[PDB]
Amino acid sequence: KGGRLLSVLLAVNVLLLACTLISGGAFNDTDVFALLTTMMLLAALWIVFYLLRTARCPDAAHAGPIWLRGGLVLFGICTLVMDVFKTGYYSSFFECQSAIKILHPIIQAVFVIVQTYFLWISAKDHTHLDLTRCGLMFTLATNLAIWMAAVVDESVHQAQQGYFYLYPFNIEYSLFASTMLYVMWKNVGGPVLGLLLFVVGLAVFILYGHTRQALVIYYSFNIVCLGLMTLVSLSGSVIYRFDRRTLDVALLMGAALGQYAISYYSIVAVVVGSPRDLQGALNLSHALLMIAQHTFQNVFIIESLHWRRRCLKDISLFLLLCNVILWIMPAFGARPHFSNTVEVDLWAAIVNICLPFGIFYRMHAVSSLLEVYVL
Amino acid sequence: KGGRLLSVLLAVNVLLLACTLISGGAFNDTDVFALLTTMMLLAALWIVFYLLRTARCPDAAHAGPIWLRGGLVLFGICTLVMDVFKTGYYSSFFECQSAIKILHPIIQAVFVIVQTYFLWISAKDHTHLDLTRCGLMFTLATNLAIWMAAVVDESVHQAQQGYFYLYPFNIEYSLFASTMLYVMWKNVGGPVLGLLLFVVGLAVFILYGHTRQALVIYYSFNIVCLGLMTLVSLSGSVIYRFDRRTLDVALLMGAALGQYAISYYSIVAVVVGSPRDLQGALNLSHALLMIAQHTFQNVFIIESLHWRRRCLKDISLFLLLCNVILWIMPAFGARPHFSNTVEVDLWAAIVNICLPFGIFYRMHAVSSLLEVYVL
Repeated sequence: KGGRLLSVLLAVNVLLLACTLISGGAFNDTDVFALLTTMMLLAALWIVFYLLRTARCPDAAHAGPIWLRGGLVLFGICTLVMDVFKTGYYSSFFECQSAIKILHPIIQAVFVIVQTYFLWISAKDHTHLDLTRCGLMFTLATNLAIWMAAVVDESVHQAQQGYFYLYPFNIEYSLFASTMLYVMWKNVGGPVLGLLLFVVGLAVFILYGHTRQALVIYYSFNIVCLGLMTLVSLSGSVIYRFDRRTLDVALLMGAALGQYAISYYSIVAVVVGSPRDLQGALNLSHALLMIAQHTFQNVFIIESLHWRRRCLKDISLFLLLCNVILWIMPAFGARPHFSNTVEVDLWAAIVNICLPFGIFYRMHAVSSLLEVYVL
Repeated sequence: KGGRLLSVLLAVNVLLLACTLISGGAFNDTDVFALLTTMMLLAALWIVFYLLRTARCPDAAHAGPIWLRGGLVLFGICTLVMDVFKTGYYSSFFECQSAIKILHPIIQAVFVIVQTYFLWISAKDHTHLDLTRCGLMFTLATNLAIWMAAVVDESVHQAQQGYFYLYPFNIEYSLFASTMLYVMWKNVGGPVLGLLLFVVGLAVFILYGHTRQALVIYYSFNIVCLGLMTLVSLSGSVIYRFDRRTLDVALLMGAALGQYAISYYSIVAVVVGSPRDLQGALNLSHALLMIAQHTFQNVFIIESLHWRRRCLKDISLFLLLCNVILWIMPAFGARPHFSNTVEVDLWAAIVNICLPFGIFYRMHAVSSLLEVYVL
């Protein structure tokens, strides 16, 4: 109402202007970086304004769980490293007069630091409601603009001193910061089975020209990973009948779209291509199990958030480490993986949009499972 | 909760499977039409099941305004004509054994008829909550799947007896049916200035190789069209200070994204191209006025839905016909219009996604303005 409604119009207009200019390169345009820098400083200038204006603010579950801030800080450090490498390679290829190109790393780092500190300190459950509402939503647009900026950049990344140390963790940072700003804007007025999966999950990462068996080892572990989660979550779904947070549900269901799309694109490619090798069947089973475990785990968490009881503790403990080993490969891995052969045929654009949502989903899942385990 | 939550997972899975298969042609795939037909019949089979199961239902502003059903029926008739032309040209080029190609028109027509009648009769503000919730959301997926099917089809339409009578009104039908199903799912448990614009708006449509003045006449009328709306809505915004529905706001703001994106893409193209002719300045002014009038009208409607008073009656009356003449050109016109020259350079894909939202926005606007005028 009023300023609250006006802020969204300001947010979408900044976003829509950015989104149009994000795809400037495909139109056959480096002016996007200048726009990206401009919104970063102004958002940062509001943050530093707020960091001293927060004294005026008569502040006051709702404060935001620890995992949010932890992931925020971690991915902020990752963005710091990313922009350090960026400015390093820019200074290595120092020739063009354009400065916005080298300013974007520095301004991005400054923005990351100030936003991280501000979100860390003020996430706890005021005054200047007109400016703050227009301030938080403007910062929301900046995170989404740089997110879609990075998505396009790595999508077209295919085809000297930076050693191509690309870190898509900035995308994960933008989503983590966006939800943290969202919640603040809303209040303006024997489980040892998972342990064995840690070693084998890391061993294949250490292990990974590839052999036919190497694909099987990677897929078989993944298949038995989701296959176990498909039935323990189903086991958790049937035991809840014995013992019978809007944004949490939206984030859980919403982030699941990332894994749904890649799996659905995988099964479509598998059936259309109709391969005869075991690789196609492995892909089909892996994607189907991914979708099934995602749906069942989502239902389990949604129902949960609304001796004997130790049974549900073990599976939640089991899925806790099982999810973590499922997050290592996306966070640290290769998007054009050898696992997908018929899908890459390049589909990296689909992977870039989708994988961070799965990474986002994993962090929400483990925190939710930990939340009900201690309860 | 429970079946209500399970339905959305069913809806998105059908949608996501469809969305992946919607873009099958670009992957270098007519199996999408078979999938489109399959979900249509099953959704239709639920409708005819519901049309006799509604007797069991103990039914009971919330019933849905008249404009929704009216647009639904109109665009359903348009879809009937479209599929009639489709099956006609298919029977004209009758050679391939594939039947799904010719079945899709007939099944689409049957689905349109049954869905139109069902939405017309049961939109009024039960039993079988498990099936109905999974039924409405399944129908929601079918409308969105065919919407994105049509969007891609006309996007790639560029480059004998059907005479290419393409009717994008099916897209408008899908959005109209989707919101009608959405609201049902939520409740499971001197203004003569506009008159002059009618003639000039139709005259240019009758008038429209083109001349330089022809572009000016088309743009000047559009500029003075929005320019008047930019200040009367502003006039309506300042008089509301003298005299000081969630889904309505979302639809109004959400449908505005269509006109925002094309205008924002226009201004980006205008400034980047930097043309010297009056055409570029006309485009820039037209798009800026579009964005400004959209924002101001949205704010005016949002505030409104929450002698002397005759002043706001006239402007709402003025915008009533002013919006209508602004809906004729998108509903009946050419997407690669001569107005955009630097933008087409082909950007028809952007136009196809965006214009129906403006058409949707216009219908919501006129109904809302009529709603407050009678009040």
